[PDB]
Amino acid sequence: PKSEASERIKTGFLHFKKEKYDKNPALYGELAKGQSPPFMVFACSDSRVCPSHVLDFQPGEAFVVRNVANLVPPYDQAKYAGTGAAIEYAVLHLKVSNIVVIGHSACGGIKGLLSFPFDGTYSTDFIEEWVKIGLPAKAKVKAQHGDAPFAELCTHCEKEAVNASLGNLLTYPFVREGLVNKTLALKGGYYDFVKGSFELWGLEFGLSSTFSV
Amino acid sequence: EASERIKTGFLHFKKEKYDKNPALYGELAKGQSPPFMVFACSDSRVCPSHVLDFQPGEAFVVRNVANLVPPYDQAKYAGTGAAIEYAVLHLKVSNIVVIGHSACGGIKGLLSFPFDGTYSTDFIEEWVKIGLPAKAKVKAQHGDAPFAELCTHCEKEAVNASLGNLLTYPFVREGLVNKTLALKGGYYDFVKGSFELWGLEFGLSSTFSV
Amino acid sequence: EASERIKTGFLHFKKEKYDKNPALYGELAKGQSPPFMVFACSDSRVCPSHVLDFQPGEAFVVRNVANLVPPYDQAKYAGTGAAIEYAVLHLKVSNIVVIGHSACGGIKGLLSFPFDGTYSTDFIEEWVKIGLPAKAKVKAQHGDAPFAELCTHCEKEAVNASLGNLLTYPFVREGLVNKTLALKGGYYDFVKGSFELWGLEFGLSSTFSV
Amino acid sequence: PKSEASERIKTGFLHFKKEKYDKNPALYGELAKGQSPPFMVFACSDSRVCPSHVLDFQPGEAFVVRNVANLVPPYDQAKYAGTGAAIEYAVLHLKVSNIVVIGHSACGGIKGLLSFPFDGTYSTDFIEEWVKIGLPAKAKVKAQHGDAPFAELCTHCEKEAVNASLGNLLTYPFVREGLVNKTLALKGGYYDFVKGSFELWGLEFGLSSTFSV
Amino acid sequence: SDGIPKSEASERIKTGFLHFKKEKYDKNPALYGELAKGQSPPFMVFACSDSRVCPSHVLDFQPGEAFVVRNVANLVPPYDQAKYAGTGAAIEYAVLHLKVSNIVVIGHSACGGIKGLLSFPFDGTYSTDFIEEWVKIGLPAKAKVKAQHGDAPFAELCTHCEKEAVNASLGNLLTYPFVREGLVNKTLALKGGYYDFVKGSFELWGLEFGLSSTFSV
Amino acid sequence: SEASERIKTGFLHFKKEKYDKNPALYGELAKGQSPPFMVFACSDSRVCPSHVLDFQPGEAFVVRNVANLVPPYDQAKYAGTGAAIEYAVLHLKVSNIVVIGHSACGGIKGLLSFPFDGTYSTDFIEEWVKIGLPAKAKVKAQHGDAPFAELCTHCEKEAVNASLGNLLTYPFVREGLVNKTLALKGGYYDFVKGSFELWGLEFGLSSTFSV
Amino acid sequence: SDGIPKSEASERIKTGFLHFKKEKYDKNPALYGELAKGQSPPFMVFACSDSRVCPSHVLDFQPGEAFVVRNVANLVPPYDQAKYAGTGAAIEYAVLHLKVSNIVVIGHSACGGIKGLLSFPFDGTYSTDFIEEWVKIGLPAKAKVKAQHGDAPFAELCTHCEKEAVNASLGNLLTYPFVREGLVNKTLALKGGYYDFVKGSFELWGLEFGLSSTFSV
Amino acid sequence: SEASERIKTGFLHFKKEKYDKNPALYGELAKGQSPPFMVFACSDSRVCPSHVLDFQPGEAFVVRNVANLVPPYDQAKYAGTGAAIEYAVLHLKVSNIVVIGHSACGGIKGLLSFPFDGTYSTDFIEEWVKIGLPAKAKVKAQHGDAPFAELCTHCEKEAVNASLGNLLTYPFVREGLVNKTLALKGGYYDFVKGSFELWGLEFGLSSTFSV
Ligand SMILES: [Cl-]
Ligand SMILES: [Cl-]
Ligand SMILES: [Cl-]
Ligand SMILES: [Cl-]
Ligand SMILES: [Cl-]
Ligand SMILES: [Cl-]
Ligand SMILES: [Cl-]
Ligand SMILES: [Cl-]
Ligand SMILES: [Cu+2]
Ligand SMILES: [Cu+2]
Ligand SMILES: [Cu+2]
Ligand SMILES: [Cu+2]
Ligand SMILES: [Zn+2]
Ligand SMILES: [Zn+2]
Ligand SMILES: [Zn+2]
Ligand SMILES: [Zn+2]
Ligand SMILES: [Zn+2]
Ligand SMILES: [Zn+2]
Ligand SMILES: [Zn+2]
Ligand SMILES: [Zn+2]
Repeated sequence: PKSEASERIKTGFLHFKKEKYDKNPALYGELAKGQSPPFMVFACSDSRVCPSHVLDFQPGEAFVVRNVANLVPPYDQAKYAGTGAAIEYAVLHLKVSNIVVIGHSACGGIKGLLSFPFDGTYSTDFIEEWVKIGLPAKAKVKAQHGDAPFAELCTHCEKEAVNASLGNLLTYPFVREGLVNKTLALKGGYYDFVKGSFELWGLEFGLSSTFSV
Repeated sequence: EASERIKTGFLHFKKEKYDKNPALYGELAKGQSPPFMVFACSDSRVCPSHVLDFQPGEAFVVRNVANLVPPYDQAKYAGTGAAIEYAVLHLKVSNIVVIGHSACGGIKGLLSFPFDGTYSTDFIEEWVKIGLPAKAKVKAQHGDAPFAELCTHCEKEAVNASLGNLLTYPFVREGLVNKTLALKGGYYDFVKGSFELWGLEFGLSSTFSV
Repeated sequence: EASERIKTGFLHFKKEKYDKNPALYGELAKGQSPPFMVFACSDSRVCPSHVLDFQPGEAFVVRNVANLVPPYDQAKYAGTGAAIEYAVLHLKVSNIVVIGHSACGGIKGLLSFPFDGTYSTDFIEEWVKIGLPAKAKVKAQHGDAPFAELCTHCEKEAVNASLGNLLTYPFVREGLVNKTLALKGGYYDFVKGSFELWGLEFGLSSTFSV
Repeated sequence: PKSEASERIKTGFLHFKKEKYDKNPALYGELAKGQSPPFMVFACSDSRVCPSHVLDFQPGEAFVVRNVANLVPPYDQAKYAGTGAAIEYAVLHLKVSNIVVIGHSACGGIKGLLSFPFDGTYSTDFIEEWVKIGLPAKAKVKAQHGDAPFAELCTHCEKEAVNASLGNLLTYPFVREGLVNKTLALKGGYYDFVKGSFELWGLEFGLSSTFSV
Repeated sequence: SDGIPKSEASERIKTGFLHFKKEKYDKNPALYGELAKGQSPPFMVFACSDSRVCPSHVLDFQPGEAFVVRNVANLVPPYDQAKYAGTGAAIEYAVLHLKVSNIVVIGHSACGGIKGLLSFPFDGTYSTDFIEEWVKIGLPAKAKVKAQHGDAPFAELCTHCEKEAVNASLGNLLTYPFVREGLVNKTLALKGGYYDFVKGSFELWGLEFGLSSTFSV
Repeated sequence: SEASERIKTGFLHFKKEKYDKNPALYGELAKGQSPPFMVFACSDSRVCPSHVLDFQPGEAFVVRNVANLVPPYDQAKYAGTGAAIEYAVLHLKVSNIVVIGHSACGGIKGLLSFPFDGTYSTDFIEEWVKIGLPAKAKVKAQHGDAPFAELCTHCEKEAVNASLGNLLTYPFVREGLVNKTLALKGGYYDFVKGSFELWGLEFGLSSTFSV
Repeated sequence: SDGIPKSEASERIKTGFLHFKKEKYDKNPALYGELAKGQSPPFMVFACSDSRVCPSHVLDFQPGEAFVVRNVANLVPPYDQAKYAGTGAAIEYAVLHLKVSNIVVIGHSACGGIKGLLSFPFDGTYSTDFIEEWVKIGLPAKAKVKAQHGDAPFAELCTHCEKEAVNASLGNLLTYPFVREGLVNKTLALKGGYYDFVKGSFELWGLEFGLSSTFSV
Repeated sequence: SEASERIKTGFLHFKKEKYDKNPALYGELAKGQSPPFMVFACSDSRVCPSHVLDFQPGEAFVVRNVANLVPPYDQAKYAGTGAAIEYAVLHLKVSNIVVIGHSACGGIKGLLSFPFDGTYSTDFIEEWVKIGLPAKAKVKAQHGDAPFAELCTHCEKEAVNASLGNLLTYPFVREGLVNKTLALKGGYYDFVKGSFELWGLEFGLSSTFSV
């Protein structure tokens, strides 16, 4: 009498071990020495949006962070050491050259962001505390498309929130410095597993000659 | 350039998976009910979906530096607490597995940093300080053990600390007591290509009321 | 005045106890080996030695506001951690009982204070914030319950939170796993003159290593 | 098959309930309404020194704090909220009129204070961290009685440390204010359960006319 | 002056004001009647205190057009309420109260401040009360120039540093949250300029900033 | 870009109308500057000192900031201002420092309306204009009951007197005054009425006795 | 002066110094030769700036005896590195560097500062630039006196407050850790004094501080 | 108590030798004070101004502090100093403010030896004497190579000039100087050589033109 879950784990790793790990001694021979991913990714915890899947990332390719609604809070050593550490490690230690915040269709996190009043009353332990990061995004979307159906509405808010997060990335000095030296780039993505579509946008950043006389 | 890597890669998944399983994703798109919640490190070399061959819809994944789970704190650790509260009380997962791994950069730091009042990072030390109880233990039970050994002990014991922290969340304890939730610790050694798993038992029983 | 209260009182104990048990204290004076470690509130109305009729040498007692046990933190909670580490690893106690009690001033505060960023005390709120997970739970499961009820739920659930915090100490977990240590929560209701006790089960078991 | 410990607890409370609680309905009838102890006591956790015993304190008499080596750390909201809260509650909420720090013979805490090097190397998780509060006391005693036998030595250090703690009480504004308004008094005690003796000293504090011309 | 002394400076000031009054103020009653009520400059300019580079003249700015900050080496330090409040107050007032739409930082040829930045060792010893303390804001630009053009002749170093310093200031404008919100909201644009009065030229550049989709496959 | 264009246009106009038509002048200015004036003036877009006093290139070393304020000597907090005074006074060796205030100054308006009671509602503005608190205190003590508009005019002028006082906290400023190589003046430009007032400051030190 | 003007103030200063030089300095070569090398005053004194209460005269203090602080109402504010650094620097220098053994705070009769403390409302409105701000240090003493002697006549209020203020300052000396360590180590003693120049009297009191056994039964 | 005794003795001596022997004088002083001087002097036990300048009761309103420093006007940080100047100048209406520095001043020695490089090793001393940084900067620039003892003398005198400059940041001080109802002077007492130097400060404002 075994644990279904435990077994499910065992059989999964076994599959990985023989089909992947073993059939690629070259790869894991190096990966065992260190990592050097060019990407750092923020994706939702949501079971349906594994980043390694949707974008077919191979091992050693992307340093990943997954949290409720793929939110990137602003720089704060007392309230957001978790996020700050991942960003600081990825950008300054692994030297990623890209940061991508990926939002997705039907996000329960975003949906709660829209549904919660944020009028000083909380019905959750941490959820509201955490989704508040996207309030700006919610204000914008709600003010702009105030009469848009919730279904549509959420879609707008899922996308805006990525920009908000992107906006928050700029509160980190080492992120800004990365953009200045052009050793870093920031991008936003949107996965709609319903229509099975993907949208990718980015941040234009750099100086440009205007004229000389 | 990298924007292409991103298109091609998504195109691959589009045809090779999203399509080749219309009845699959056609269902996923309708909602989610994963039985697992996984805590794994952000290291690009240990994507849980790769290491445990998870399929979309199976696990709600939280990935952070050194796969740490801080104790209950609404002021300092909302990120974590939010995921736990969501997976447990909303998605209704049945398991929470904290997976540590060999050659963890996060744990390596925890080991080198002195935590004597001086900090040389903006966030890194603040974060991995969560694992200090594990560092304290290992250094007291395996102080004269080779560094490589120390790291493994700390990585595994760090998982244990995180399992203990999971027990500071009322709704995690409640789910354990109702046997609707199970806690597990894992350890992936991508060097020797091995994997360990262990279970945690937590229960409460009334003794008497005079 | 009060200096007298102190002399007379000590004189009483001198003859009425210290002497009337020469073979008793003659032994105590040689060392201590208490089987219990008790966490009870500083309230003058609940001295554990009175409520559970403990005799000198039976229990290593830690008394603080609202009998709270914060999680492992060498920077903010050395007082607690030191007592636990001493009782567990040095005196070798077998049990750790956290005793909450009715009409707890400490818990009452925890309930009234908003913990919304504003503080009106120097230490009081900082301290009882430890019990927030308990406040969160009770307010979500018994929000429309009469205040008196709420307090009792919070007092008992605060004990549970503290039991969970005890599990963030590696050496407490280790002792539990070796079955050399047991965790218990108690609740003294000096109003109706009743007492509850409950036990906590914690264990770890290996599952597999491929 | 019952738990010895559990049973020991049950029988203890039962004894209390019938012999004490019941045979004093007057007392607990009031005590159930609130408390108002005139004392606040700092005693060692040590099983052999229950304050309620040694000084025969009755319920409602003393607000107690027990910790390793009955140490009173100085005012610090980040490192010592535990101590600060007890002192703040006792002094400002219960209005105690006395604070007594009681040291005792053969204190493992003090003994460790003396035995530990405190040279930047720690062999404990919290013990050394916590007993350091008494370093001043240790310096004094050690410098003064450097050649005193450890047995004797410890005794000196157990007593000095109380003064150190007493010294730390003065770092709390509300304690100082209490002494200024004379609504509070500070005392030190030493219990020697070996010879079964008790020493009580206090803090002289107040203004006194010197002369008028 | 028949024995009575005269202050050249006071007289110069009086002559100048009367000239402005006659040739400009009095000849533009519409303009000045409107400016008397408020200002809505579309530009905020940072230029050097140097007496040869008055933005008014060089870019022909008219009264009401440019909210101007002038200091040694036209430097923009990073956000610091304790050390750089004058700079921060100017940007905060311009961006949030006057709602300017452009912030232009202009460096120039033969800048004495940039020359000091390059001439000073910044080796732990100072020989000025404030000059070194201030131009240290440009150390990062000095480093870049020293690395990229380490063998170049001093004068060439200066020109390079004068321009790179402008870039370092633009970088520092990004440490101001209200500036970032402006770029994000597309209500603000940042620009760098360079005035060579030796040759008689002006170079202008800008900061590209903004989201732009790459694909929706 | 409408803005880059405005900038493009402006320079070309300067180039042919001023620059190319004064080769002798720009030829000497290319070699260095020796302006007789250092001028502090508000950043306000309506009070450019070049225009108001018709200063020509090479005549005035200019500092412009919010409310034309001069903080007292402080290498830790007011390096920007100190660095300009030091450069002007010791290196370019200006002979005059003129602090010019003006009608309807927003900085002074803020100074007069902010409470300065512990709470701040700005990130830097209040912090900066606090420099003017002594002028606010004087005005309120002597004209406290006056309508706000008058209080603004009084405060704008006293704030210049406060800055002149702060210049005297720079040792090299005191020394130039003592040596008669430097002069200090305050100015007030009213762009509503279209007027200008100038006043001078006298400062000296004299040995009395040594016994 | 035959037409040449003379400064009374400068002359008063010169006359006074020459007098001190002749009658004191020159007549105490031993004393002054020793003071020229260092000072070791056993007292630190706080007295009012009031021109009528110079501690030198009133307590006949000789040069080298008392490190003195004089300010409005002889007030000792509590420890504050940001608001009260002058007071803190004097106590720190006296206690830790000069190692004085006594700190004496002396109040006095008809103190203008204490009169203002009592006359001012402290109702949210100020009418002074600094006077109210400073004497607010004595608000606690004003409260005590107003409570204990609320019906007394104004003058009586002042005398009470002048003395109580001294006590509030003694209380504030206790907010200084180095002062507390001194009392504890018995290397420092605190005293309050009161000088009535109307009647011609002096009252002195001290702070009792120290551990003292009660029993060893 | 040896100390209370010393204090007891001293007063009685004052009582019969000065107080009782000058009934006319103390009788008027009991009615109020109108000292023509306000004096800032060091707290140092060797430089009591009453002794050094032989000031009699009723002649000088005195402020004594570490290094006889006068910070600039700041109601938030330097209320103690500001309150004394305001009382002396506006209420007692003193006619002179004299700032007196002295040989071998410990405060100046600290000023010259502390680094003021971000780290402090005192709780208040460095904080307070930083007021003198401009004098330290001047001295180092003009006498930087001098032996420490000379640097101390130079800095002690320039520190008085710095305080005189800070007095000019009090509006009511500028106004008394302008109105000729107040005079400012610096002094230096050398108790090693036994000498005294006095110097005066001249300050004024004059209307130049209004057009
Ligand atoms: Cl976070
Ligand atoms: Cl977190
Ligand atoms: Cl604690
Ligand atoms: Cl504590
Ligand atoms: Cl600045
Ligand atoms: Cl500045
Ligand atoms: Cl002060
Ligand atoms: Cl002050
Ligand atoms: Cu993944
Ligand atoms: Cu007890
Ligand atoms: Cu201009
Ligand atoms: Cu004196
Ligand atoms: Zn989602
Ligand atoms: Zn890792
Ligand atoms: Zn309680
Ligand atoms: Zn003990
Ligand atoms: Zn320049
Ligand atoms: Zn203005
Ligand atoms: Zn007085
Ligand atoms: Zn001195």
